Amino acid sequence: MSIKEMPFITCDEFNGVPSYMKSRLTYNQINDVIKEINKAVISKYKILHQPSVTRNLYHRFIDEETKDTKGRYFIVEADIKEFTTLKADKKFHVLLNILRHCRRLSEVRGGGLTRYVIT
Repeated sequence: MSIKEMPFITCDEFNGVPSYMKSRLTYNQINDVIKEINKAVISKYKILHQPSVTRNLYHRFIDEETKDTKGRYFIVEADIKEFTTLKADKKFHVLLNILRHCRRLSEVRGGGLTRYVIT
């Protein structure tokens, strides 16, 4: 089964990112983080497309689905911690600002929960 993935940002894209957003981040660090996010997305949808601790993950996934979330691909901050070596902390969030800026993902909120939908 095919699963949507977020592409690396390009150098020109990186170059165009407003300097302040970039700050500490190098080009490679950003795409390093994209790599981990895709890993989190992949892992989630394999589970969804799967026929036991993994299976209470499945229900949390269902539970998070929204009118606005549709048949779209998404993850939430807990997914990072669950599937990757990334920490969903402060730098992850600076990074998020870049990912959003480059239209790589969007933030969906509702039910007191922030979902990250793959653009």
